[PDB]
Amino acid sequence: MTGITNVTVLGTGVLGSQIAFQTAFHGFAVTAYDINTDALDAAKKRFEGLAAVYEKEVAGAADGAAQKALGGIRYSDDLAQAVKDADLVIEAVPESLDLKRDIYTKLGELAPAKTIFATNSSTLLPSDLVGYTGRGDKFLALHFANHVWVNNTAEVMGTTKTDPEVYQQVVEFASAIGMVPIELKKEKAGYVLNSLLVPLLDAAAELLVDGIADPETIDKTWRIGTGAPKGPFEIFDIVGLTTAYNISSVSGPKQREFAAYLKENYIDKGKLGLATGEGFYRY
Amino acid sequence: MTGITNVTVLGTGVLGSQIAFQTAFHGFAVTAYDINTDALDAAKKRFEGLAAVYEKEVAGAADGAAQKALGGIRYSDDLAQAVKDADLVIEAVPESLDLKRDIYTKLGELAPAKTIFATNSSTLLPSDLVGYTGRGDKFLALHFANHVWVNNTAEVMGTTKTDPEVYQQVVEFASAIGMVPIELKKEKAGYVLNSLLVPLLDAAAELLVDGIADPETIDKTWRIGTGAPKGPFEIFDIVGLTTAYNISSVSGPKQREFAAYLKENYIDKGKLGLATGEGFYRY
Ligand SMILES: NC(=O)c1ccc[n+]([C@@H]2O[C@H](COP(=O)([O-])OP(=O)(O)OC[C@H]3O[C@@H](n4cnc5c(N)ncnc54)[C@H](O)[C@@H]3O)[C@@H](O)[C@H]2O)c1
Ligand SMILES: NC(=O)c1ccc[n+]([C@@H]2O[C@H](COP(=O)([O-])OP(=O)(O)OC[C@H]3O[C@@H](n4cnc5c(N)ncnc54)[C@H](O)[C@@H]3O)[C@@H](O)[C@H]2O)c1
Repeated sequence: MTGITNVTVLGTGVLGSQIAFQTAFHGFAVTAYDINTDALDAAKKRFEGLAAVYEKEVAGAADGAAQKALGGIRYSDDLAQAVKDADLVIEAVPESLDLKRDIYTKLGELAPAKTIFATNSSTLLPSDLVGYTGRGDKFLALHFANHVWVNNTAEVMGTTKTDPEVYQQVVEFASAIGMVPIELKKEKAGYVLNSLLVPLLDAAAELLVDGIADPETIDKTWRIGTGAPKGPFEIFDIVGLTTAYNISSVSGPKQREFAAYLKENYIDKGKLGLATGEGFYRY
Repeated sequence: MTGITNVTVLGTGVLGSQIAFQTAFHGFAVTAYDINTDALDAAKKRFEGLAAVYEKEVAGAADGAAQKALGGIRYSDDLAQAVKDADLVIEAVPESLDLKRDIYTKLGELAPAKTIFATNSSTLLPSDLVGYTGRGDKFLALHFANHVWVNNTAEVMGTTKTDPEVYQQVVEFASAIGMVPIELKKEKAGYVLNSLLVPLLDAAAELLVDGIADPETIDKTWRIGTGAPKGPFEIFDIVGLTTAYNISSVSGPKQREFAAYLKENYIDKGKLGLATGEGFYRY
């Protein structure tokens, strides 16, 4: 047949760069798109960093293989040229409705008929975007996790409009780039992982904010009770407290009470979690 | 000082027997109370079984130590005699409000002033029972997990009335019988562990019932995403599907929809989980 060969990634931020690099590392012809030459310069820095991480952390990356993947990546700040022969476009632009709306409007026009579109969006449903694409049969979500080389799940989630054959092609692509395809059958805000994790972290937050128990007690209870390696608060530190704060602040009232607790006790003290070396725990 | 030495366990069922045995194994003077001689005969069978499990599974139980703990246990079907010199009474009678109400009414009268009372209740708050005890300062919850020798958490949870010194004595007792004391500061339905686990299992159930993803997909997502050894549905099988059914049937509407799903697809087919060798998974 034909299969996916040319992949364009829109956006070269934290996830955009990991997606493009993982994809290049697995032999696909990757184009990295971003808005201007300065953004593309930064993208190149991220790729060089990722090549270094892979050579130390990823099977098969040693002895120049990651550096070769680095060298094969194409850079473009011209959307029309970036997607001109694209089999797959993975959209990883900022989590902005209007910004994504603008992109898919243009993308739908500029991209050849064959091109499959996939959003990496965490908070926007593909149904919120499918309209702006102009090709609902070729639109779906392909959702990655930060540090794709280790957290290698790829959540595949389409709309009722998505073409079954497109879906399966994206599933095969995901396996081809070393991911574990997590196949959703219907749209769900938060996909699978976030749908499972948020309720756990919310329950932990509630226990803390209502003064039922301290973080350490809550965590050891979870590790002993389920055999899990890390408790909810260790997980908060990994997620990053700034991130947890933002998410909780736009959630229910109990979670908003947690946000204030984070803001007062951690964020305002510079204790942001694993990143700064200290959050609920000191590292 | 004095400390806890004489412990009476009320009820010799699944948890009553494990509590009494773990306590006897750690050198305390244990009396096992139950309603009649036939119940006490069954209790003795459970203890003999537990001694066997310990000798294979528990450090220090080999070479007759567990058999010696077995031999030291006293049996009583006379409540007054059973608690006559009790320092601690652990209540593990059926999860029946009126049945527990009846017990604490009598217990409060028959037990010497020194006696601390602790309920192992999963669904009834100590505040729902504290009134019937007559000694609110000496009443609190000490909540164990099935298979106490491996899941060795002991959740300690009192009322506003509970005496701080009693609480700490129960904490020390818990450590003395080889448990990890999980100290709650305020009453909370479900203590810590259940408070964390139910929301996770509910979210998994919702994903299943609404047809978002299958059990296997949901489980691998959790294991990969959090590094957990077992996913929600593996956990359901361990909990037991009959149990999950009962709990879900008296929960919210989404959970009740899950109960029906369990009833139709698993319970009615004899697939009850780990116990029967097959639930969501085949073992
Ligand atoms: N950050 C995460 O952990 C995470 C997890 C899962 C999914 N995602 C999703 O990925 C996307 C965000 O990516 P990120 O946060 O990893 O990187 P980022 O948000 O830090 O970077 C955004 C990229 O898009 C570029 N960009 C900015 N404006 C643009 C525009 N107008 N047109 C095209 N590109 C533009 C930015 O310059 C940058 O290259 C969102 O859909 C987000 O929901 C992020
Ligand atoms: N089963 C669990 O996994 C679990 C977990 C945590 C806490 N608990 C709690 O422990 C108690 C239930 O114990 P279990 O389910 O492990 O054993 P069980 O319920 O199978 O056995 C109940 C024991 O109480 C006895 N009993 C019956 N009527 C009595 C009465 N009228 N007066 C005194 N004793 C009576 C029964 O004969 C038996 O000895 C409840 O408080 C329950 O919430 C159970």
